[PDB]
Amino acid sequence: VQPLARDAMAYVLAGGRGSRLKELTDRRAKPAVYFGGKARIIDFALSNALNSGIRRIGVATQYKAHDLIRHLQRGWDFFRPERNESFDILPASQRVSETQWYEGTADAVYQNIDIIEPYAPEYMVILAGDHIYKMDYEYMLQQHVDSGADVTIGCLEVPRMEATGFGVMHVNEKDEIIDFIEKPADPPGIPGNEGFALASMGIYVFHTKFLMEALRRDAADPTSSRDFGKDIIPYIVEHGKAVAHRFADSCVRSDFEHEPYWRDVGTIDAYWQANIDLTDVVPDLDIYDKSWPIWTYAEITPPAKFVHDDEDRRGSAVSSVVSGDCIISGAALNRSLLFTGVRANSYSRLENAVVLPSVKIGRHAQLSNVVIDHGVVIPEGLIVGEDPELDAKRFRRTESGICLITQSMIDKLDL
Amino acid sequence: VQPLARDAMAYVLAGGRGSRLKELTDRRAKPAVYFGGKARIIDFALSNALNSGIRRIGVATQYKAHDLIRHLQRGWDFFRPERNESFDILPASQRVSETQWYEGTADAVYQNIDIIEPYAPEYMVILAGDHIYKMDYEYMLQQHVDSGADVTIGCLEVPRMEATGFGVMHVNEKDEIIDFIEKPADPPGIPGNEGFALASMGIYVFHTKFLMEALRRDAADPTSSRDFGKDIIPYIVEHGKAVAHRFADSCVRSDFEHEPYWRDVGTIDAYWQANIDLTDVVPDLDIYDKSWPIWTYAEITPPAKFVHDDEDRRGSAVSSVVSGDCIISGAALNRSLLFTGVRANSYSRLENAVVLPSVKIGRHAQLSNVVIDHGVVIPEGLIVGEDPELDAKRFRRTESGICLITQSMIDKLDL
Amino acid sequence: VQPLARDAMAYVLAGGRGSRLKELTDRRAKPAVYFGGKARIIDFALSNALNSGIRRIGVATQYKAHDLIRHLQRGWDFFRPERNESFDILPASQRVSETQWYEGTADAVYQNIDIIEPYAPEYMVILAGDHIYKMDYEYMLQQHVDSGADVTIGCLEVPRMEATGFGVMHVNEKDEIIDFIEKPADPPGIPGNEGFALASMGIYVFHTKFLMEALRRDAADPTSSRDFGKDIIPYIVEHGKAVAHRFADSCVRSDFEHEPYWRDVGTIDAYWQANIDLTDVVPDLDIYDKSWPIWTYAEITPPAKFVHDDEDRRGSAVSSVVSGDCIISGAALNRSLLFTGVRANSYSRLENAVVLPSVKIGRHAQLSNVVIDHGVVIPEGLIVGEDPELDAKRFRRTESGICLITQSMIDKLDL
Amino acid sequence: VQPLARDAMAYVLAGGRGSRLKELTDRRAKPAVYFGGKARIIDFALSNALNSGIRRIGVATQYKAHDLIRHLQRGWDFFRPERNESFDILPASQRVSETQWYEGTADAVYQNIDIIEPYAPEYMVILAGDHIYKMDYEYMLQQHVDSGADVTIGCLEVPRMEATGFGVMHVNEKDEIIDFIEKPADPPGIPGNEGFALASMGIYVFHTKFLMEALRRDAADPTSSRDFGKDIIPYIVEHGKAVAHRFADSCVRSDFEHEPYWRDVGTIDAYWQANIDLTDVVPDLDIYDKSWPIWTYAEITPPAKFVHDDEDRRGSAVSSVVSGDCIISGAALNRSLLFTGVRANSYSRLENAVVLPSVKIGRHAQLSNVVIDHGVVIPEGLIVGEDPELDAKRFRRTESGICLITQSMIDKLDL
Repeated sequence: VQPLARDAMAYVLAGGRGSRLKELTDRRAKPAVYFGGKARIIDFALSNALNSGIRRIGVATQYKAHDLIRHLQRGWDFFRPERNESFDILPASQRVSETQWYEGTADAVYQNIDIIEPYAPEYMVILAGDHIYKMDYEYMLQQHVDSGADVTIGCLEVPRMEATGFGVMHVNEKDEIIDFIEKPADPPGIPGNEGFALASMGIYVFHTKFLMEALRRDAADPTSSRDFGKDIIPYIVEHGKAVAHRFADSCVRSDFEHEPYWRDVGTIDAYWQANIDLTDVVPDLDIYDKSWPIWTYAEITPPAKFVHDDEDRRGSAVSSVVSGDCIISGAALNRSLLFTGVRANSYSRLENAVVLPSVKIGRHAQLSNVVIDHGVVIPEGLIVGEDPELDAKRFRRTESGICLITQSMIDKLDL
Repeated sequence: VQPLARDAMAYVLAGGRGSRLKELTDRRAKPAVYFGGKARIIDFALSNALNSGIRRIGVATQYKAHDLIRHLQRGWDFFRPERNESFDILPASQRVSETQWYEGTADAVYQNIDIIEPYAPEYMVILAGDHIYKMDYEYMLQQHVDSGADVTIGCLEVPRMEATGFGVMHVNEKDEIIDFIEKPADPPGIPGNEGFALASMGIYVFHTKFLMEALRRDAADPTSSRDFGKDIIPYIVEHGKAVAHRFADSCVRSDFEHEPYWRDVGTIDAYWQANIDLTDVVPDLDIYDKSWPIWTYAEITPPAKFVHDDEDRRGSAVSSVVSGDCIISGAALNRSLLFTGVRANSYSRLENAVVLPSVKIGRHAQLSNVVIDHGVVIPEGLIVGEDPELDAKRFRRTESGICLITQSMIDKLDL
Repeated sequence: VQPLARDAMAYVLAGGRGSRLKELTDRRAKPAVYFGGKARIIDFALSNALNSGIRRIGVATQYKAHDLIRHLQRGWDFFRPERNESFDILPASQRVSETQWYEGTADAVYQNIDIIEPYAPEYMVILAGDHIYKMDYEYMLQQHVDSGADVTIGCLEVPRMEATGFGVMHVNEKDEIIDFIEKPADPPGIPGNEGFALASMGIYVFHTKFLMEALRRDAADPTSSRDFGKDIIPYIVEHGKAVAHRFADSCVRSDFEHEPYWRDVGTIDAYWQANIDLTDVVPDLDIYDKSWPIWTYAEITPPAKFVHDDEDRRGSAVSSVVSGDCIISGAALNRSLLFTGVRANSYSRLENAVVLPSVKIGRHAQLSNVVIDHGVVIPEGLIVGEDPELDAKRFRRTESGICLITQSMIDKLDL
Repeated sequence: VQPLARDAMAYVLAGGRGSRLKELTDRRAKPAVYFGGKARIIDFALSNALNSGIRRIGVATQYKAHDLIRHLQRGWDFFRPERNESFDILPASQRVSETQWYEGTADAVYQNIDIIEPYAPEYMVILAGDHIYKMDYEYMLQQHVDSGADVTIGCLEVPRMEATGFGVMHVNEKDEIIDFIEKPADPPGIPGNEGFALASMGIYVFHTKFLMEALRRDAADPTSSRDFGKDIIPYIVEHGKAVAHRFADSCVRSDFEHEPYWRDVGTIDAYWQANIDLTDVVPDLDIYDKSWPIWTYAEITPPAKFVHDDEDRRGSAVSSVVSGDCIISGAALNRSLLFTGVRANSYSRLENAVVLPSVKIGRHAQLSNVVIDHGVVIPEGLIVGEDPELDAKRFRRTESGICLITQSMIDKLDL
């Protein structure tokens, strides 16, 4: 009768460096990266835990975490322990530690068992903090207890050619994991649906007591790189019972989302695409869904403003999404996403632009196919997107032609 | 040495019905009317008290107060008594009286004395809750203390011809009030500067013990209409000492505000004018000023979205202010201010439009010079601002061509 | 799979005057009556709904409810609509109704249908807000959906002689209600257990749309006194399907509670008894339980302090419960419960005393078997509990010897 | 005109080890040590800034301050940047720096200049976060700007023999500092009263721009140990102007505090004494003063409970302070201070005991003249305070007879 989320703790691995996002993550961990206009990536998993009814959340942090920790401290500040709610921020440090960082994703939980055991949750819900997706974890929890599994693993149903870039679960007709393979050149297909392979999401459910014993034996193992995907999980698939849970079963799909939505935004192109796709008439991700809302940190902000309408300048946005506290003053916006605080000045033009918070666009600048980092001041008259070899020498530029622009890159300019 | 605001409490009168605002205040008192894109009228006085350092606030309410009380409960909820802050909502009901409503502005303070005296503030700052202005009440506090006045009155400096519609304080050369005239045909000028008269703002400062003793005499006097402006203050001007405080000395002007800003928005024209002027390139009210911020009730909302760009339709805003959670779908906005949550659909057009929260504009509608009430659903193809005689018959149309449109007006059409 | 409480709105009936509490409810509704040392009575129903996972709460109050509304504003202020939470305070008022009073328990919901319908909850959980008990409403929701009932009713299983003051359900083989009798002088008994009767808790579960329709039918019928127990429920017992849910199946019992706990505290004796029993070594109600906590309004308070220890006076408490902000200054406390903020001075003695917040006990006063109302100042040397005839003349005194003491009574006296 | 606290940023140095508190700070920084029954030491300085009107607070901690940072996250969480409030937690780390450690008190501010300067405060109020005192910083701000000093230094007026442990400021008739000597064996006195000497409170006021330039002067000097007391303060007395502000002018004294109160509880003796003194009839520190309240992290806790009263046992507290969620089960308490959550079981005795949160006293245990660490479980029948030689063998014992007891010592115990 009782929901099992009542007795579960969500534990979010938020130590991801996000290496292939390059300078976008030079001073932030990937879970702290802005997404979608107002939120950060970490907010999806946290909101899934919230919307699912989980009232104890732990977040393990690591690489360049001040920015993530501060966002966590003020967006996620409303859990009250007297109501059996908790939100613990757990950066690798010198606690019982006194040895720098976490040795791996399993160590990120092991080091904080002293936090978990007093709460005594019945179930642990391990989550990757660096993906955008909406999911109701109570489905996973019921499957796990109904199946008698030692671990239940969330998996996407992906066409097997696309599955080559994934950790792939080899499943029988009972959906038991009979093998796990890192990045198979030929991914094992699902029995009876061999065009698709199951791609591990990095979402794991255990009984808390089993997991604590498993972490402890892993910690005593010198062989171990102290990682779920490489050490913990392969052990269970061999000598224990590992079961696959299908994202399509638990994904929360608004009526305006044509398929289960999940994005890794692991490269600059992917990050640009997922943000820019929110400018579509019918986006893949419905940021207007009220049924499974995404909480994040937000401030009371003034509204967006458009000024100037003369022969030579008009402030306007077309096929764009514009956040609060944006002043579009004689600037022409097309197919662009502006986060909070942006200032675009007269005669500047933006096309195919992902513009992070508090950016300033100087007069006469013209930019196409760009990601502009937080707080960048674009100088007057700057042109991006016209000359590929000039843009490549000045900025981080993808093969497909997207330019990521940081303040340090601007600072090095006078051509 | 100590700032006097520590020992002051603000008392806001928010029973004002907004009569000449007509259907706009049929379902909500004037202080609860929306202004500027996000806030409500009452948030200005409240934010003034907060920014000036006043830690105790009471608000007297009366006429259709549910919206007002719901706004105060949800937005002004962060005061903690252990920190010697308080925020009291004081409607009229079955208190220590128990039958009817408040008898007047002074009665609205006298009925709730049992709440004031336990706080024992040294100063009462009496404020009207139905005007838009920014004021640092610390200046008025120290003038009252240093003047020995029984009451210090906030007064606007106004060219005499426009002072004919105000309560006007006839003042001497020490700025002491020697008479008070309700709407003088030829308002007495300021001595030595006879082009200007002093218009009462309805802002009154007292020592608390004097105010209580004065409120009790008024309550005893069965001939009193139980009002500040017409009973109490006319007595102190005669037998006591009343001193005027000039708005210009304490007004908080942004760098981008060309003069002290104060608006009553008492008419549909004044209300339309004050909102629409926020679409100016240089507005008189700088709503982006961060040095004296206006607090209000706000929720996390999605950003604003502009969509469709073909030969028949383009979603976009020009010379316009658009709040969050607005979707401009193939609609063309110009010189318009949209509060939060508006949906404007394909082929619709808005010009000189003040659009309150949650409005839906049907496809192909075209509206010019309008105030659209909260929640109104505009039917497909509706035209306003083309035929004055038809517009006047369907809705409330001002002397100047502004149409106020309410849901009940929309229900009556189709005949 | 999904918890039923996700789709429910708890609607708390908090209009009840509790007239048999006499002077205890003269200046506050019964749901605002303090209980247990910190909380108020309404806090149990509200905490039950919170702990059961219901995210939408409405509370119906009267207009004699300034105390109750202030408590809900300050204490139940942490719901955010963006997270699909809502807390609605619904007093009887002139919203779109003109009249300022609710006709009865059914009308208290009918008048606010315009609030419930936009939320569109799948289920309504109607609760009486004037009882002390702990209950997991998810059980009742699951029974209501699986039984197909038109209304499920929460029922205490009690000996039939004590069922004589309740509304009682006669019920068949499968716990379906075949008849409802109001205070039967000889109540019907359960099949296979005709020694016990099922007495109505005033807790009702409906499918939301059924309830709205039934609430509309009832508002039309002028025979109806506008009540759930008198009108709505008996209607459906006859014409529809009513099923009883037994409190023993969903009561939340701490390990230190020997049976399911529900109390009415409808008489002064019962109120006194329920509070004083908390000073037992093993109380019936475990207020130290963390698994089902009671949320309330609380402030940071200084600790309790006991002072003086000479031949004449000792400040200490024996077999007693003492709250924060309490100074027991040379006073002797035995089997007494002190709410927050009490001051008891030298040579005073309290025994069997339920002492509400902010009470002051003057020196040399001696009080026995009393309930002392909020804020009462006891004069030095007052004796209560030694002279039955004189206590009776001077205070509210029960048949059992408990004296209720209000400030009104204290003032009336020199003898 | 305006209070100067509006333009001030309080900057709290909270890195101190508190080494001569020994095992009491083995895993907590000194500012995070509990004091008074509920608050922690850092809360006083923080509350001073809040009650003084300062709205921007910075707190420098030394990296692995997990208990301190968690305290600030949960307790000091109510500052909203949209209202120009800010509360920043700044641990020594690697964001724009990389040193892993703050090289001194000056370096603790220097490293976070990039946080301070965007706020553009006009004044900096540098505070030591490891002392217990109540002070209104507005008085010190007025004097700093009225006197034109470069630095203004808070100082206590103390007898010279007791000043030998402090940084001492030699004064003149104008209270201008002529020299600063660290720990003078024979301290200079003050003109007109040479029985006393000015001891540095470690509180400094600067004009923000002077301080920034000063911090940049210091960093570029390899001679400097990057310390406020060692380097920057003496620099200015010699070359610039430094002026003494005397605590007695700005200390916030209750009606019941017989002299300005300040403790640095640097020893175990001092810590014990300052806490046990709150058990007095007339304590030096009035923890019941509601006019300069101490804000802290707190939860809704159950009341305190005293149970059992036969000839074998009696649970009671005499001349003691007992916090919430304390259960005194058949335990004898006298002149003891109990923090929240303490459980004392039958036949146990506490005397001259300072008992930190969540301690469990086993049955038959009898402890005298102790400080018991957070969360310690006292074994059944343990005796402390009867054998000085044995107690010294098992615990940390001061010369004066005070035993400090941690769980580690308890675990090492057979005899």
